[PDB]
Amino acid sequence: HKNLTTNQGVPVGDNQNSRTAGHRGPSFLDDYHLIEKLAHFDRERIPERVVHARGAGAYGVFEVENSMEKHTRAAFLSEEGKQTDVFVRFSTVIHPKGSPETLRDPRGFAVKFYTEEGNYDLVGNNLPIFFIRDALKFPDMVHSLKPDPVTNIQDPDRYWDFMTLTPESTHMLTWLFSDEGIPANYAEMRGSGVHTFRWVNKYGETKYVKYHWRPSEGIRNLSMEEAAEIQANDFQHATRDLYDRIEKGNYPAWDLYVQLMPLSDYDELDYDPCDPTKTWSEEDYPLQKVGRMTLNRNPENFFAETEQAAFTPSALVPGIEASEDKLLQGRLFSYPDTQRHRLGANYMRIPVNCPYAPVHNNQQDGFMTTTRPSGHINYEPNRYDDQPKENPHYKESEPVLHGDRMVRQKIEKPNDFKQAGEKYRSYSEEEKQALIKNLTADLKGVNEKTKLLAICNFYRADEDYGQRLADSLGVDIRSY
Amino acid sequence: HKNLTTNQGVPVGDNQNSRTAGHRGPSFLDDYHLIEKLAHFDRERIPERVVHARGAGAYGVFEVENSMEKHTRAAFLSEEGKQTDVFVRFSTVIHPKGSPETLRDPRGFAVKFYTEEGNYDLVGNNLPIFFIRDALKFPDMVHSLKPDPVTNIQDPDRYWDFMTLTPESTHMLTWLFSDEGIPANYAEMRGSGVHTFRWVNKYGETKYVKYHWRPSEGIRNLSMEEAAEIQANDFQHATRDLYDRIEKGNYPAWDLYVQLMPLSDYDELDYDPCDPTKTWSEEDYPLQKVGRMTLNRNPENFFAETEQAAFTPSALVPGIEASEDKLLQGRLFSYPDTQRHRLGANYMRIPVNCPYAPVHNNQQDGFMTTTRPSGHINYEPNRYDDQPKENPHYKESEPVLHGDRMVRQKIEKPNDFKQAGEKYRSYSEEEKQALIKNLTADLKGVNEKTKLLAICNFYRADEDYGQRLADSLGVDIRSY
Amino acid sequence: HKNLTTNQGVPVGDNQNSRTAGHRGPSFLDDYHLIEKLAHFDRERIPERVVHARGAGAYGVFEVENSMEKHTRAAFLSEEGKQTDVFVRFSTVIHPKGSPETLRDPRGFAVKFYTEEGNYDLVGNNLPIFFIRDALKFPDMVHSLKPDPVTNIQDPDRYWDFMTLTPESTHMLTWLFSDEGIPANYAEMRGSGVHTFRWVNKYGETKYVKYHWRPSEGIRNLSMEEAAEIQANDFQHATRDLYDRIEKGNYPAWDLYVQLMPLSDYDELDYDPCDPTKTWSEEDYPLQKVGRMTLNRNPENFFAETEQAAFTPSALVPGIEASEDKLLQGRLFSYPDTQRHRLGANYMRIPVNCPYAPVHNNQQDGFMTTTRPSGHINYEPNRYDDQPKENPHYKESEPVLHGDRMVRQKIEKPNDFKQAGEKYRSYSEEEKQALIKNLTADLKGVNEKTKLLAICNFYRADEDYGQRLADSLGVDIRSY
Amino acid sequence: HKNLTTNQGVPVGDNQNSRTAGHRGPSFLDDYHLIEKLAHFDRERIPERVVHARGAGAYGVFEVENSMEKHTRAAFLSEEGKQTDVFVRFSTVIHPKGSPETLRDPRGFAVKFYTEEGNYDLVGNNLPIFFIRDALKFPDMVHSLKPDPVTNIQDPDRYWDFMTLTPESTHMLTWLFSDEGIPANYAEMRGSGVHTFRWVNKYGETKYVKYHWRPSEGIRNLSMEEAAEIQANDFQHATRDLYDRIEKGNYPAWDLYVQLMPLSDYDELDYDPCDPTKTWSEEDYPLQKVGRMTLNRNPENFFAETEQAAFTPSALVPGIEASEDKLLQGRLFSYPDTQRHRLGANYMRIPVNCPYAPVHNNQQDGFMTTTRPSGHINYEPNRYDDQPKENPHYKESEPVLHGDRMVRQKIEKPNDFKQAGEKYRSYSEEEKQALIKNLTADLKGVNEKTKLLAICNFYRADEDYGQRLADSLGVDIRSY
Ligand code: HEM
Ligand code: HEM
Ligand SMILES: Oc1ccccc1Cl
Ligand SMILES: Oc1ccccc1Cl
Ligand SMILES: Oc1ccccc1Cl
Ligand SMILES: Oc1ccccc1Cl
Ligand SMILES: [Cl-]
Ligand SMILES: [Cl-]
Ligand SMILES: [Cl-]
Ligand SMILES: [Cl-]
Ligand SMILES: [Cl-]
Ligand SMILES: [Cl-]
Ligand code: NA
Ligand code: NA
Repeated sequence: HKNLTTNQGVPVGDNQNSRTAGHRGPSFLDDYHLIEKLAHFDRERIPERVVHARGAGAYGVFEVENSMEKHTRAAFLSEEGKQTDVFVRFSTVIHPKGSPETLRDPRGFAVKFYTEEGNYDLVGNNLPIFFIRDALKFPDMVHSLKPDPVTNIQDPDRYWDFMTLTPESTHMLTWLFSDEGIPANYAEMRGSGVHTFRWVNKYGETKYVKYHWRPSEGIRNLSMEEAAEIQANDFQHATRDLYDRIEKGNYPAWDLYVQLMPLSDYDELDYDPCDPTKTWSEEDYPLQKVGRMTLNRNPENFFAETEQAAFTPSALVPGIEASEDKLLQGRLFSYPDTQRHRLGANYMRIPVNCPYAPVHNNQQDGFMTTTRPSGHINYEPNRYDDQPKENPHYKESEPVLHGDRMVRQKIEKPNDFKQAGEKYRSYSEEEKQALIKNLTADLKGVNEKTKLLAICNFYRADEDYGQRLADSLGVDIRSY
Repeated sequence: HKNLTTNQGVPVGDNQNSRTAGHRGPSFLDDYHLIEKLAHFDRERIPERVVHARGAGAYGVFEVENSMEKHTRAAFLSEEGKQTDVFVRFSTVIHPKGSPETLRDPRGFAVKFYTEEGNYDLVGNNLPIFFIRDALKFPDMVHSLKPDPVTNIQDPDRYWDFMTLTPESTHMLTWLFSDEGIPANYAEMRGSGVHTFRWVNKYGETKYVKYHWRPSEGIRNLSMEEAAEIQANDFQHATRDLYDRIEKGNYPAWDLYVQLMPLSDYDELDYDPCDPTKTWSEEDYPLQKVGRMTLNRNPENFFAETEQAAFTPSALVPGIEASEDKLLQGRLFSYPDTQRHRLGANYMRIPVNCPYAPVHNNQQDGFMTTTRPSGHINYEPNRYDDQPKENPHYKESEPVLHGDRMVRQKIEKPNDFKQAGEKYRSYSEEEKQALIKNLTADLKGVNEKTKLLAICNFYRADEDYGQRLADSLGVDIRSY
Repeated sequence: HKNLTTNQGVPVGDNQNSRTAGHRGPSFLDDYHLIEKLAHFDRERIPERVVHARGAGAYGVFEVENSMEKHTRAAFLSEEGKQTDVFVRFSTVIHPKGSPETLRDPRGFAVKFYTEEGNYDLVGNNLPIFFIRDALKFPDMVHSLKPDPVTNIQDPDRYWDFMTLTPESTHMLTWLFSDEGIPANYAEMRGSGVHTFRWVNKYGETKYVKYHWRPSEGIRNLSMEEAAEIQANDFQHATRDLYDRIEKGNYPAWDLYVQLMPLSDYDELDYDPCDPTKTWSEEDYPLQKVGRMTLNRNPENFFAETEQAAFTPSALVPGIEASEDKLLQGRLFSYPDTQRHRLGANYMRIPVNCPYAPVHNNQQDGFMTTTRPSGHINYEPNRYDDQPKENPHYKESEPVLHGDRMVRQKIEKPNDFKQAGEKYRSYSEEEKQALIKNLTADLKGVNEKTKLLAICNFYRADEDYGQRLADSLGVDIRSY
Repeated sequence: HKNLTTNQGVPVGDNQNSRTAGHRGPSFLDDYHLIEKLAHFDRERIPERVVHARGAGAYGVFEVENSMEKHTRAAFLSEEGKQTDVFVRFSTVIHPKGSPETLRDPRGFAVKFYTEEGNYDLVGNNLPIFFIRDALKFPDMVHSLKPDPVTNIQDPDRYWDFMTLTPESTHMLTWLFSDEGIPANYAEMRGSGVHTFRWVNKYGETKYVKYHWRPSEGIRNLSMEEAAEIQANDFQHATRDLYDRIEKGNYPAWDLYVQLMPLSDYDELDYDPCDPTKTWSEEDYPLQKVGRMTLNRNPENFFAETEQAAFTPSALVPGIEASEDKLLQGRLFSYPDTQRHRLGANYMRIPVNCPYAPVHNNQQDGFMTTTRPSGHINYEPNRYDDQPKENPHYKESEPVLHGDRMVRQKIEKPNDFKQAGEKYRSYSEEEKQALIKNLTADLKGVNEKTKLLAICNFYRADEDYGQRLADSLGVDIRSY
């Protein structure tokens, strides 16, 4: 048995009635419990994520099967059997908190690994590529996809205008308009690092790496009609499903695979291996098994732990570094930047975001300082041997630059259509039909000129792809 | 033709490519356009409304048919034919911003009247009563209705626990679990002030008043199964419907009626006329027509205008005052309190929130001071005749207090069950069946003890009501 | 020996050099340590207190000498020898952080008592009265005293315009323009609760109380010329003095006295005993010793503990209640209100502000939730006997109301000049000379009309007071 | 004559009394004027600048005498006689907002030019060099100089520990401990761009440039004893002096000079021309006159205009670009980053910060959106010819990179002592004496080892310099 108290720790005599002039009269200003309780209620909400606002989280463990020390000095990957705690958030992308989990969208697949050498965030999506290859375009892309800023309703004519004029998007769209555009839930779902990263071993040798997560539950998708049926009955079925699996002891898991590529392979490929609109052939760069992630614990509080969770691709650990991927480069900045605003300058002190590894540095103050700081020395260099010092054992690599000059210039070999064609051809006939059907429902009402440009882009990917789409949209393209 | 610029007004040479070390190398910190554009994108979002987060807005005009100067000095109501601009936001209640408009919930009905004597906000709902009668209980109620703080899913067992132990809620539930719990859209919908207010005429005479909005489009509701059918295909159908009506010139409208009651009738009744769990008889206190509100203009920008709109029941104008209703009394505080956090200390300067009437006072500064302030004098009293002075012509009334002590104590004659029974008996058989059906779906999974207490509460309202609900739930209540 | 780390817990390899294109080239965006470190530095600052921004804090102990249970049920006062931890902040008032401690001003004297029944804040000043008696005037008074909003320099012509037109200020000014307007430091300084409060014993009997703190070090003040001498060489001498005393083991202390007055004495006094422009006679209502407060510990971190400290007069504990004082009534609201903005919605979780008594309630969420919340139940009433419940043993008293109407109307018996005269006459000749000298230096440049009105006010207090001031200003007052 | 109103535009009937239970009773919650007025008062303050918190601003005009088109395409410099409006803020550095203007510090000298091709900020200081040459060290430096985080008092032992271990500081200190460490006021003061920048002409030819501002009022400085004497009587004398000059029509002015250096001179020098611890010889790179700035208008509102002013070295205009200076590079990021936090995401809409040039881009929303946005298109590329487009005429240069790797590594030729010695020798004997005197007063209490290292650093600058300092400190350095 416990007292209800104010935040001052004074027990509350009456949590039912305001303080009034007699039993029915107007309310008095001297009602500290009322004001305090209303004032806090009034401040419960914080800004949602600018994208991936709808989501769900869970904790678990990652266990190494095959040490990766040949290729990366990353501590968490150093030994067979090595276990690292994780927190994972899954999400949709475009619509706000509260929006349905039955909509078409990439799904987020964000994993925080609590390593001995710091927190490592792998901030992935289910699909292995992206729409654009430079961060400067991200707000444009997002704005085009988001609900129209007048009507508050998402409009195909807006995002198809942007996508058609951004033909590097063609490969991504060829995945997103398969039925994998609507995963059945978060468990029966693929995961992908998307970007090429750099793995650096104990000799300082670098390889390019890509990450893949393979669901123990298998991949399952929803047709447009299956999605609608679920939407009727539950706008939050994926969030429900994840919680319930875990609660009943049916823990979902994913195996982690990598592909590895020598840096030297750049110059021989017909695409840039750091263009995130591209995948790497699994024939030429086979999947290699690393280990397994099992999710086995729901959070105690959704707001404190899932809503306040902060991931960043720039949360890298020794042995794992960014590539030159220009999309990735922008992300390094944008996540902690947005998080400082969404969560506060001290967001890294929120329990879910805290490292297991020790934190010692000379930063200070900021809104909501709760950590009991002490000491006179908040500057380096200083004369005190016991104060925190740099540690050159932990320097990052020094990647070679091939450019002469600071430039704003697209990558060479953009090759916007080829892989999109390859992917189309890899689809079964059923999958090809679903693709075309899903594309047609999206494009049928879009401006004619934009519609034609979309057809042309998919025609450049593959002539059958393009023609089938044109037939299904009733567009005669013979004259071109 | 225009340049794309930075916020510094410098034309942008390249809005496609980040600045890099050659065409494929990593990105440079000296890229002001990239950082500025990503930084602003990163800060687009502000906190959603703590309740009523999902909603839609429109502008229109209110026109007086019958002048009300006999009963209120309110300027906007003073003359036949007098037109006043309005902004209106409609909303659901519980779920966040992106949530479906097909869920059961009261609907918000908030009207901002831009009057010559200031802005008047009539912050209503469709349904004419409320679940509780004291503001101290509002965070409890909301917390019980909101998604469970662990699962992120709304749970009938949680809100039913609260509602059953809060039997003043019995009348509201009797309305909410009719099919009016899911209005077909925002146009075909009732509006209510809910609270009793005080109207004060030029002689200082006071009457109690209640407000009612009657849709020109008629009231139409959705069954559970009709709601699901819509939800399958559109999670923002009401928002769509409102915009589209207005866009095609099919302007929705509502006629404003009041009921007026002498303060001296308090003793003539078996309920407190300022208990917002109660309605007033339309036989005894007939509806009197005031005028008509027509919505005829969509906003230019949803975020700037609808999302940032701020209403408060405390935005009262001379002649229109609060009653002693304890629920209302807390609302007077909570809305501007939450708005200062949600929108900033200067939220009253956001264009939609600005009065048409002049503003002059001695307030200053605050985040985002955009108004070009000037002058040396920011204090009153002062020696300068041309500086703003109080105007005793605009004093409010001095309501009589019947209590002689500061107390926390429930009102006399709570009478929690009677009007609920009256409302039940007023329903057609079809409506009664829908009520029972809707209640049974909601209650069938809740804790047995809580389930029985619900039945007992609705039994106290009306024995048939109760028994029918018990039968439908399979609960044998013979032993009691 | 410790590593310098990022906030992710990764050891920093180089805390000296940014990451660049060769040894002298421009900087790269992929420098997480640089961006994280700069970004936190960039966010160190929070808003300063709107008033009392300059100040210093310390911890200590309060020990009861005479138990007060006859007059108050306050737990911390219940018996002889009982010790309670305190935190105390002293301050100036008007000028910002950084401003000199040698300026004229009241000094703040804020004491936070960490009691077993919750935190009790006695938010005092050195001087025992105030300039105004209604909180509605506080922004005006402050705005008049603060630096001119055009020039950023405090202007006597401004605050004298306000004070002269606000003659209830006459008593306060008669204290503030003695040399006690500049205490020598924070240790050799009076403390005052200022307001009358209500003390309520276990039988529910109420008395009016006033609080007084008497320095073990004695009261010492600075002349204008002694202040100027110190100001030349140290703009933080009081903050220095406090810290150094405590560091040397020379702990400053204050004895707590109260005066106690029956509520029934209201009606026979010639002033309102809850007018905070009034003191009570120490002959008629003698000082009664309660105990002693010793300050013996400097904070570990000035920002975290002294800058983020939050006191409110509404932080009351059972047995100690507000009076009807209209100045106090506004303060009950304004402190937690300003704190929510200055510090965050969760400021009560900042360690210095935390109670020693348990906190359990149903509030949730808010920016920077760091407390690891858990559980499904965040609403009351609920069906769970182990969840926090109200406890009616802790109800507050039910003060009698003498008014029958909601009014805006000055108190009866304002008696603006009498006690000012009494205070003037109580001064030694030396003190009277200092008063006149200090007033003359402040008034000599102000508008002639305002200057006359000031003279007139102090003349109404005492004719010698007024004439001496007029002579010293060279103002001929014969025609009046 | 005007009414006092609420922010709702309702006239205020009584700005003197709170609303109470009779003329002497407690206060009612239903007092919207009181709560609104207090609540805004409670939110007046925003965070101060993390450095240069104390300062003063003024508007004026810059007029070109010699067009610079041969060296830079900058529009504002293109024609003889061309006038551009400016806003200028001057400041100290270390202590907070209310702190004295008599302290030792660099002074800030920040100029915002409202040009036809965007706002150009030249964010200078009076002194022409800086303590450090890499932004990664800035928070360390600042933390060492700032008041101790325990005591809130600045401590020479702290900043001397940092400076001695950071010997690149030796030149800066040799300026700052002359009497120019305390300018007499803001008018009789030097100004400096400090950094080398890049000027780019219409042919794309680049030169290195340095800026210098020469006061029409001449340079005047204060001895330690003259500073103390002013401090006694006025803690804001520079702010006062600026305002009063301008109010009287005695407008202060500065002539703008540049030095220009070919990029190819890098190899011709014994220091890095982009090392901001270095000046360029005026013999070898003579001062060339550009024009004159006159300050002639005080702001209307100190908070709205001077306090909310935002300057950034990254507010560059076509023809004026950053250099590779690593100190400057960090600044490009840190100003807008801090400003977003200090002022809000939309701080560029605060009137003083607004460009005169048109602003058109696809950014949207953010706290306090007051600009009336409209339109459906917030993304580029788009199909609409009339929407804002990039303009390749406004591309920046493509500086050549000499490094082939991403590195963290000090510049070559740091040459930490030489120019410090040159500057010492350039001092008159009087100035040398003042230098030594000022240094000795600062060093005499610091840790002996730190003290010795300081002496050694200044000895390496110049043996006389070092020996004189050692003698004056009573440190025997025979034996080194
Ligand atoms: C330039 C490209 C991109 C930018 C600028 C960007 C930006 C952002 C931002 C600002 C957030 C909000 C972060 C927060 O509030 O914590 C976010 C969330 C997220 N983004 Fe991205 N994003 C980009 C590309 C991608 C890519 C390629 C992926 C996957 C490969 C991705 C996956 C995610 C995920 C999963 C989240 C949610 C993290 C969470 O659940 O808390 N984004 N993004
Ligand atoms: C103690 C009882 C209540 C409290 C404390 C309360 C509190 C609040 C708060 C804090 C908000 C969000 C405001 C904002 O973010 O701007 C809100 C929104 C709202 N409430 Fe209530 N409320 C209560 C009862 C009611 C009642 C009785 C009605 C109708 C009679 C109602 C109708 C609304 C509406 C319509 C909105 C949304 C306004 C809009 O569209 O922007 N509420 N309430
Ligand atoms: O990116 C998306 C998401 C949903 C629908 C269509 C597209 Cl292109
Ligand atoms: O208040 C609500 C809202 C939706 C469903 C049920 C209840 Cl009680
Ligand atoms: O205890 C109960 C329960 C349900 C209906 C009637 C009664 Cl009396
Ligand atoms: O090593 C030192 C120290 C101080 C002065 C001169 C020298 Cl060479
Ligand atoms: Cl650090
Ligand atoms: Cl706030
Ligand atoms: Cl005001
Ligand atoms: Cl609570
Ligand atoms: Cl921010
Ligand atoms: Cl843009
Ligand atoms: Na009429
Ligand atoms: Na006793």
